[PDB]
Amino acid sequence: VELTPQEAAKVATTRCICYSTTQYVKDFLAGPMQKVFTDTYFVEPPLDKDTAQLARGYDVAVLFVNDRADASVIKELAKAGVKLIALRCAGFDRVDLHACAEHGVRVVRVPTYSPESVAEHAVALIFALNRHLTDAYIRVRMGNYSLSGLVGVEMRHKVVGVVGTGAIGQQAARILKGIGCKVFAYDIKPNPAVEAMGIPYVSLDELLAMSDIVTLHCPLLPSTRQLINKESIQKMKKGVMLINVSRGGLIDSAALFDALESGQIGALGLDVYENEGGLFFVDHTKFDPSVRMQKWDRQFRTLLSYPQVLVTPHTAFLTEEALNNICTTTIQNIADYVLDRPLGNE
Amino acid sequence: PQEAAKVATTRCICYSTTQYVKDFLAGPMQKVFTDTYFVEPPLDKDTAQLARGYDVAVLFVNDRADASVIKELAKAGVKLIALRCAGFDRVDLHACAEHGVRVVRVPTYSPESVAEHAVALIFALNRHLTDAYIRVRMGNYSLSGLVGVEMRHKVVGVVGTGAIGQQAARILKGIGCKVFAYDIKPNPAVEAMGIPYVSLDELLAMSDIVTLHCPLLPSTRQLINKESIQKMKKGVMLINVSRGGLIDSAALFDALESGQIGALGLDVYENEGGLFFVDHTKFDPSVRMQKWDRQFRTLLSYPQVLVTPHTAFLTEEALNNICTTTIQNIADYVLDRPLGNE
Amino acid sequence: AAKVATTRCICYSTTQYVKDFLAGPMQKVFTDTYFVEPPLDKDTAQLARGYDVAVLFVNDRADASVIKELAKAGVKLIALRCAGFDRVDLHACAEHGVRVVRVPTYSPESVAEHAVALIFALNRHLTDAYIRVRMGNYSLSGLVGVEMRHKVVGVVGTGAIGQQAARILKGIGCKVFAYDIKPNPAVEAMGIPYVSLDELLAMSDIVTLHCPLLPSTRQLINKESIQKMKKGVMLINVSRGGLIDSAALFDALESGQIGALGLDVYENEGGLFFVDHTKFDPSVRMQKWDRQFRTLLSYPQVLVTPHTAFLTEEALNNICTTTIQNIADYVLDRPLGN
Amino acid sequence: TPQEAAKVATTRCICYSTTQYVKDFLAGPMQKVFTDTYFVEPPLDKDTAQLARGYDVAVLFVNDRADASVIKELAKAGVKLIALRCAGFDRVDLHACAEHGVRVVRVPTYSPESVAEHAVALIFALNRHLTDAYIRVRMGNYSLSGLVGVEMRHKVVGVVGTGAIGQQAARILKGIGCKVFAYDIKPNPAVEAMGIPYVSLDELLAMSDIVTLHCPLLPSTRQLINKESIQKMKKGVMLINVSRGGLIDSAALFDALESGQIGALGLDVYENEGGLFFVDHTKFDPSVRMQKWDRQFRTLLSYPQVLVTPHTAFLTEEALNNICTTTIQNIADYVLDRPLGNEVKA
Ligand SMILES: NC(=O)c1ccc[n+]([C@@H]2O[C@H](COP(=O)([O-])OP(=O)(O)OC[C@H]3O[C@@H](n4cnc5c(N)ncnc54)[C@H](O)[C@@H]3O)[C@@H](O)[C@H]2O)c1
Ligand SMILES: NC(=O)c1ccc[n+]([C@@H]2O[C@H](COP(=O)([O-])OP(=O)(O)OC[C@H]3O[C@@H](n4cnc5c(N)ncnc54)[C@H](O)[C@@H]3O)[C@@H](O)[C@H]2O)c1
Ligand SMILES: NC(=O)c1ccc[n+]([C@@H]2O[C@H](COP(=O)([O-])OP(=O)(O)OC[C@H]3O[C@@H](n4cnc5c(N)ncnc54)[C@H](O)[C@@H]3O)[C@@H](O)[C@H]2O)c1
Ligand SMILES: NC(=O)c1ccc[n+]([C@@H]2O[C@H](COP(=O)([O-])OP(=O)(O)OC[C@H]3O[C@@H](n4cnc5c(N)ncnc54)[C@H](O)[C@@H]3O)[C@@H](O)[C@H]2O)c1
Repeated sequence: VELTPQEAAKVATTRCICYSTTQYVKDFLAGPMQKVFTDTYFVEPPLDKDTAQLARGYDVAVLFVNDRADASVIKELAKAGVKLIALRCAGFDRVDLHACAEHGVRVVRVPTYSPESVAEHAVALIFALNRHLTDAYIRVRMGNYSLSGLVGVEMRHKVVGVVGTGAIGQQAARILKGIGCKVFAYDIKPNPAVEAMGIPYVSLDELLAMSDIVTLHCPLLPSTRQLINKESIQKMKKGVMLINVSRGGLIDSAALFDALESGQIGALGLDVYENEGGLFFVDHTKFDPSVRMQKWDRQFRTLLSYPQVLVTPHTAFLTEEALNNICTTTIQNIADYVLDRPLGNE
Repeated sequence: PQEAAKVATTRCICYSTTQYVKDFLAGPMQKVFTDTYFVEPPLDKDTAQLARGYDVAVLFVNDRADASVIKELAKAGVKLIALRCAGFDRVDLHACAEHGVRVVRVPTYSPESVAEHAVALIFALNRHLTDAYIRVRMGNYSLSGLVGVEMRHKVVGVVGTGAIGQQAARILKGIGCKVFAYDIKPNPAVEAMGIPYVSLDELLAMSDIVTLHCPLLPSTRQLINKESIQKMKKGVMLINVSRGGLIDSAALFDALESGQIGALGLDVYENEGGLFFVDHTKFDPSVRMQKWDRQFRTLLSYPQVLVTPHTAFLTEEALNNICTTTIQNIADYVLDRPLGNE
Repeated sequence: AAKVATTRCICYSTTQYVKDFLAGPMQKVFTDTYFVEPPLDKDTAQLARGYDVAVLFVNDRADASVIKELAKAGVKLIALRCAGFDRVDLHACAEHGVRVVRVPTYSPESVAEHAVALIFALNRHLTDAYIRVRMGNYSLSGLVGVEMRHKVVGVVGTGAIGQQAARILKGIGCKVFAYDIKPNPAVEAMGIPYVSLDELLAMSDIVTLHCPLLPSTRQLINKESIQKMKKGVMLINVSRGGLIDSAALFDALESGQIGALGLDVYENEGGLFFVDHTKFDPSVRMQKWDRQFRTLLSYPQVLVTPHTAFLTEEALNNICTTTIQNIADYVLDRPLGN
Repeated sequence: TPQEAAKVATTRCICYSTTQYVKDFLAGPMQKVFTDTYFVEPPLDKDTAQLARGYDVAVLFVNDRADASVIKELAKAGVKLIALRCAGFDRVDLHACAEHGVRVVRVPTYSPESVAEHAVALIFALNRHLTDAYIRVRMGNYSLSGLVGVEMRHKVVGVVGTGAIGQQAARILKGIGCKVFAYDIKPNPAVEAMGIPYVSLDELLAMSDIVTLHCPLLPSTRQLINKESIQKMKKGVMLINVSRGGLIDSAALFDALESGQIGALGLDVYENEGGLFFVDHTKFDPSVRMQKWDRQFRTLLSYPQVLVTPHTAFLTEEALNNICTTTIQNIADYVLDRPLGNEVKA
């Protein structure tokens, strides 16, 4: 269940190439990998058809959500010699699995980030929004120390709907219960851990009607898609703070502006937005504005305009503790592959 | 009783009425008092004659009084000062004593507000919410150096366990932290949560996060200094939502740069006189240079520093308490009831 | 000569800068001068009770209701620290015996140099650079700028300010062209050609609007004329928001048809400009929220200043001294002209 | 040049520090001339020099390392030519290149208009408080205080140094309508023909509303601006420096800023730029940022009347074109065995 011991010499002969190695990937990943693998190539640019020829000679490609593997790039990784792709994340969506089947490449993945990391990020948003912390930081940096219109709100007895009670939502429910909020939950299947905290399960319509704060933790499924829309928003409680760290597909962004301007939605925290492909995990600040105009998302940039909206760039999973897990699971995954163990993260 | 008809005839003026003071306060006051004068500018000698017919002056922290303004406020006729805050410190009770002017005030903010704000600072710093917000607004959606930290199993020292420290201890335990406390007197609501009381030195040595809730006393002045900081745990997040006097600000720069203090949240800074509760951006820079605080401005420069402008008390709920305590304060004064607030 | 000194003046909308430039010179003349921080409406007009002259600004509105309360308050004169009388009615003033005076021109170098400052800031991405550097991003991408030296610049409108804009731009080294119904001989003596608007729109790298707002000029820049411009054009409007049809800006920004935009003015400034909306709760800000304006501020190649083109030591001085002379002339029964 | 183009095309070129702007201005032109061109995003090290294996010419920038040790590894990689996409050779070791057979070529001049227009840019922005204005408008503060600006038309402007760049600064500023005065050890006949008088340094400092530094950094010009000379200036003076950080003693700035002696400061440059400029430090954890933290620079950025750009005065479409075409011509001449002339050597 641990060490190698010297089967590690075999693991060490594995040659790993890692795409999209940005500063944080260097910080958490590069160090642990070179302790195990003798040869590891860290490529800063993402993975495409032009940087896939970079992988010639390597056995395994380490990838992230922003890296592309569709049918064209899988063919040149297979011809490069890499027979395993390991994701440092749990998203496999952007990889083509039908292409991997033809080319013999096996893909392994990290199914779980540490659930406290994500749950605590949702809670961070609530606190920031309640206390208008981003507003105040900026004003104070400019040298505006006046109090208007920074007046905030107490969380202590507020009613909190937790939508979806899986691993992360459970953590959200625990934390929000501990802050002292009155917590309610909705899920298709009740979580006994949540019930044992004394948080009642109610129907979704009831949860939307009674909540000061609603936090989305459910997965994105056809049944959950645009859970928040023009209709369900009119069912919520006027002034509601809506938090989403799960999936952008859970919210229909078009409906948000009217709801915000009517005061129907009083506040919005988001770690996610419905179309993030090409948008997130990119610093667009580095491109000339004429080039930024090519992929420009106007309704997103408009959304960012509101003082009661707060958006982070998909950092809810991004934590020392979560990265450590991602790293050790990616490495255990490399080893299981090379040592012929059953993978299970495939 | 219809003593409210006696109460209603009370004439009230409030200084330093900014937008937020209008919102929470003016509405509730005119429900009670028939004649109510709201002055946007603060309290001085030149705006004390604005108080010439009124019975009671409602005041704030950044306002005065001097020993002397009690007199033309007195000759204005106001024998009562009603504070919308808990500081009477900046007014002298010795000048008011001579002029028959009585001092009343709101001694308590709802302590969850203050405690929850300290928790807000901790969360914001852990997750780089201010860095993240600004980048996202510019169109930088990249991840480096937004990497945060989990709070769940971290060790948190609460320094001072009075009303606000109690809520802070309570909240941080509910979140899952390992909470320790220091105070002269253990708070039994805190001991009943199974939070151990340890020595200040032990608490500084073990804490990942230290949050100061003690009052400013000679014993606690510059509690945090060059010496005590070296007693702490490398990388510590220090939070001060109480009094600027608890920290020796000069000592922060070396400690931030060595990594000894890993992050700092502040709702208070030691010299707030003339600094806080003013929007300095409305002044030409040459006028700003006159009161410029160089070490405060340097301090804002660090990415791991987060400073709010004394907003920890500032909440719907807390403003409500203040309002209703202030209105009860006016009423008790008028009806010759005992004040209890002074 | 000591008769003028006896004048009693109230000034509405006194913010900090109004204090700095104005109150000092005024109290050198008039013995009693009342400065009210809040603007002019119905309710703060009774503050003018007894005063003979009220000095006002653009954010102050005087319709029939606020005019009646000052009139019975006693003020027979309104003096503007600005050139707009638009928000006041002159027909109500006719009925209540109150006369309208104003400062009709700011120092045109101030206004023109501001248009030039906008061009320079956008060319060199100064706002981007400032903020990044404040954050500690000292990297070079995507701060790459543009030279102004040989660029083609259209000046639309040749009056006192456009003249200065033309002069400055020629001195910078640009190839300057102009459109106006009346050629300005000062502009022609600089060897700047007057051409038709279509020709100017087709050839300009930088187009800067200096014409007044007239029925002929309204939405001068619109969906159709924009397609007549040169792809990548930098558009500057320091005159009037009505000269531009704002709705049309977004597709054109996004198509690259307009490459950059500076604005000191926007078509709907009513209730919007000269207010710091950040002192309000967001639930209150949502009431006057201008979504297309907030969207517009979103673009990296857009730069908007809050109607500061006139706001200058020199221009504030002119405004002050013309205001003091307007008051004096009224009191002395001289012909106004303002 | 047809056959010479095929011979030039056979050149193998590697470029270090290829960030977005280098891809934009450089890569396109290079791939039209050289058949094989390698663009590496990280800067040059001892470790990234091993990337140059097989390559003929390394294209480098001011931020790239050639100290005595990396020249050793580039030599053995096979590169005989180093082309700087810049005019600074300060960081390359020419004593090491001499020993290892490596020749260094360079771009000695950017368009002097680009730089001169940048200083003028700073002047306008500060005069009109454009950075303050932009930020407030973005937050939704549309109020006028303390944004009040100043007219440039009749102001007295000292230009210090009248070379290619100072000459342009003088031309532009006279054109704006300023009364321009100049100082140089040697008068520039083009400046005199603009009708701009030459005065002593003390005379210019005493009379100027605006001082703009364009002289090179010399033992005579070292800390030209210091505690003493600053008290000779005119109270409220705006100081602009786009030339060299060494011209100003940064310690002296704070007292003068706070006393009002220096009324405003625009800078494209600062005294120790090494490891500081051309890096985005926001990509690092704050704890790593604390290692090189420059307390006095960060403090300087705190002032409302100070404006700092990150060495962008040369950074222009037009200037980069000069740089690209001169660099490609530098390569071609080398390949075609022509006399170089942009060669720096020891
Ligand atoms: N850092 C980030 O922003 C990031 C990255 C990747 C994933 N995520 C999010 O984390 C989520 C996983 O959270 P988890 O750990 O708690 O997973 P989980 O499996 O443990 O919990 C999911 C729960 O949702 C419930 N559910 C199923 N259908 C539903 C419906 N129609 N309505 C409501 N609830 C329903 C399930 O019963 C289950 O209890 C992902 O789905 C994704 O949303 C976030
Ligand atoms: N919005 C703001 O930022 C704001 C405004 C006003 C006041 N405050 C701060 O909040 C404080 C009040 O908090 P509170 O309501 O809980 O008051 P409190 O009286 O209930 O708590 C004070 C506790 O500190 C203890 N104490 C006394 N001497 C001590 C020592 N040497 N060391 C350690 N502990 C000691 C006391 O026994 C007491 O239990 C104020 O003193 C002020 O510092 C903040
Ligand atoms: N600080 C500010 O931002 C601010 C404040 C108030 C007014 N303004 C603007 O400044 C302007 C005043 O500038 P000015 O001193 O140069 O005015 P001006 O009267 O002296 O010149 C206006 C010129 O526009 C010309 N013109 C008339 N119809 C035209 C048309 N259809 N097309 C093109 N040109 C036409 C006129 O012939 C005239 O020569 C105001 O009209 C206003 O737009 C700016
Ligand atoms: N993007 C940037 O910010 C950037 C990049 C590279 C270089 N630069 C600057 O541009 C400079 C080159 O400018 P240039 O093209 O005009 O070269 P230049 O030779 O034509 O200008 C320098 C002038 O200063 C004069 N001079 C010499 N000693 C002097 C003294 N003691 N005092 C005053 N003046 C003196 C020289 O005679 C010369 O005329 C570089 O030295 C550098 O400072 C800026």
